[PDB]
Parts: sequence; structure tokens; C-alpha cells
Amino acid sequence: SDELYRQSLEIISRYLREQATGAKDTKPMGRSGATSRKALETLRRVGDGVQRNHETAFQGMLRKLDIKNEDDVKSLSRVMIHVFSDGVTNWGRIVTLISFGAFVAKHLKTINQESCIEPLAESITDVLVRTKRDWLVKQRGWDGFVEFFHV
Amino acid sequence: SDELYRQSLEIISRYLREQATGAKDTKPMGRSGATSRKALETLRRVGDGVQRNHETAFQGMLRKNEDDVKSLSRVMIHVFSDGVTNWGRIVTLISFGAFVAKHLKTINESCIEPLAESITDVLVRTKRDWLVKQRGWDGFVEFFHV
Repeated sequence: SDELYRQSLEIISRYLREQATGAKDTKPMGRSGATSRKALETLRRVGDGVQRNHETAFQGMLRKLDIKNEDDVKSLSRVMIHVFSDGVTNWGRIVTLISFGAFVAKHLKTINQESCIEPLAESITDVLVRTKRDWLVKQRGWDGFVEFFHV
Repeated sequence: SDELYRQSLEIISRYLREQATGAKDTKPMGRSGATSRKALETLRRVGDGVQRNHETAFQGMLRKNEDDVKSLSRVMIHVFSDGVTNWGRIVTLISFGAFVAKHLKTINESCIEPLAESITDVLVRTKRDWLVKQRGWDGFVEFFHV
């Protein structure tokens, strides 16, 4: 029973699969579906923006990770943990994480490997919920996230 | 970070340790150590009781080796999800984990810590919100007061 992990995995998996397939998973949202939806919109705008402002960096990182199969998607946990846990915990870091997640998912759809898009998301979630939990709790979670990127 | 995971891991690992070796880790606890110590004392009491009452079933469960310590995860998750979510089941998990730790303290101490990490992982993941409720280990000690 980890609501934070549940909603996080929902939003993240939805965004990473939507960024790849190009289609919107119109399936009904779970609990706090309003927050999840708004979070998905925020991630759409801000996330795509980040993917456009850091194309070179994401491309080079993807080239360096060399993700060709599911075992690689399993192994990238350590490096992800190392690079992400820079100690500096800001929402821009999170959005960067999920956006590169989406980039990687796109590549994983380019290569015949949509089968790896779902576990990847989990890994991402598994990091964000473990490394920066108490922080996320203190920032009112996704409710803060949305409220942070309001224009 | 995850203070719940940290404190839980400390308490669990230290109980499994003290039970497996007989010695104590005199090194002071981390944050909210006042609660962690009492949690360890409580765990000593009711936990040793639980073991001393469920020895047989415990002896049966271990029948089904550093390569399998990362494998007990699944069956532990399944069996833990079985039954109602009460403090007694958590105490059961920790006590049994302590006995399993004893087994490793006899057949070979190298596999105790990853076991503690597994226990803590299952507990704090499956019963996260229930544990952030009950004020955590504070409520754990409040449950078995006196």
C-alpha cells in the first residue's frame, strides 16, 4: 500500500508510453485522478520542452548507456541512481528524469522493444520514490508539482 | 530520503544481529533513537515470545546458500500479504527473519544484512501507508506498552 508509488508509476508510465506510441491512454485514472491528469498535462508541456532544450545531452547519454535489451533496462538502475541523486532535489531534476525516461522510451520503440517501456518506468518510479521520498512528501507531492509549474 | 526505511532497517537488522550473535551493537542509534531503542526492547520481549511459541511452523517454513537469500522475497511477500494487517504479523515477520538469521549464523553471518534489507523492503513497501499511519515505531511501542 504505497499511494505515492502508485500515482507516480501511473503518471510516469502513462507519459512514457504516450510519448512513444503518440496516443493517449484514455483508460480511467485511479485515486486522485484529477491530480494525476493535471500532472500528466504539466509533464506533457514542461517535459517536451525539456526534451527539446537538452536534445544533445539526452542523445549522448542514450548513446553511452547502450540500452539494447531488457537486461540493460534492469542494469541502468545503478547509474540512474548515481546521476539523479546529486543531492540537489528540485522539481526540474524530476522533470528531467521523466523526460529522459520518455526519450529513452521513444528510442525503445524505435528499436523493436516496446516490451521494455513498462519496466523502465517502474525503475524510474522506484528511484524517485526511494531516493527522494520524504522530500516529495514535504512538497505536498504531485499537488505541489502541478502547483509549481503553474504559469 | 526515506527515514521510515532507515529506522526500520536499523531496528530489524539490529534485532536479527543481536539474536544471531548474542552481542549488542553498542553504537548509538540514528535519528529518533529514543523510539528505536524501545522498539528493539519491545521486539526482544514479544519477538522472543513469538519465536518460542512458533518454533515448529518456523522450522517448517525454512525447508523450502547465499544465492537464495534474494529469493525468499517472493514467498515472504505472499505469506505476509496473507492474513490481516496487524502489528503481530509484522512482529511475526521480524521474529521469523531472526530465526532464519540464526540459521545463517550457524551455517554461514554473510547473508544476515541482505535478509534484513529484504524484510524491511517488503514491510515498508507493502504496508507503507499503514506504517506512516500509527505513527510508525512510536505506535509499535505504544501497542505493546507494559
